[PDB]
Amino acid sequence: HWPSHPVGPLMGRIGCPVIRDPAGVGHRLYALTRALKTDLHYELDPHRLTPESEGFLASGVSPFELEARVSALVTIFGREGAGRLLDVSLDVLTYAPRDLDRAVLALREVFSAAGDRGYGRHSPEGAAAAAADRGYVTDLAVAWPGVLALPGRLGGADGVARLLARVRRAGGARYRGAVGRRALLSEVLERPE
RNA sequence: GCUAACAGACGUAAAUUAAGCUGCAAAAAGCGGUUUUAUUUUUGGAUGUAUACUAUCCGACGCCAAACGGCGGCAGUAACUC
Ligand SMILES: [Mg+2]
Repeated sequence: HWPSHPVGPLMGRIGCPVIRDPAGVGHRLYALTRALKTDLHYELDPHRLTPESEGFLASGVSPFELEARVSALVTIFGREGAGRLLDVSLDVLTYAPRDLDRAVLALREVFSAAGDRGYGRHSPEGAAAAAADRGYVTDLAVAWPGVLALPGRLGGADGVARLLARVRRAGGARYRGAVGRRALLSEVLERPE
């Protein structure tokens, strides 16, 4: 069902085709490659896939669901940002579009660089601040795919983890520069778990 | 005219974070005050709002004080009596 790169390099990364191989892995891989080819030039070779990519390949996801997922991923993030995000860690495709929308909106609320913890600068320069907030959240997602797993802790504990990082030295603007340069949120999320 | 009226529970409603503006003496940090926001918790009417809700009366429709509730006597006047 996949005359292409051999299964030997792919059986060591994906243990999903042991059970639901026939229509499942081949059609989902073909539809995902076509769904990213119809996007802005994404190849999606299967070698980069990690064993945590049981999602988007498990028996029960339709190819139409993958088509909606990639369309929602290039709708929630800009396709230049979505292409930069998908260059590293394709595990973002595992999330459902509604849950990914919820996590991105919660990240935009807590990490709002425009104003307060509330979504500052509601939509001339308010739209400019809102676009900067979308850029900041997509840059954090490019830097770390694990920030999309915030609702495992809570939608309201993103601020709690951010202050657990915040209490050491100074205020928010220094920390938006600091957290974008180093992954300080991973220890805070592990401390919350 | 809305946290409505009306009907009930009655000795009185507040709990946990977050952001902002801050302030005190001070060798590189602690505790606060105030405004806004988030989660709860905040009985029906009502997740309603004067074309809506409640109360009272008449009980469709058709034709000519809509609050309790009625709406007098005396003794005579019209070419035969009355
Ligand atoms: Mg009236």
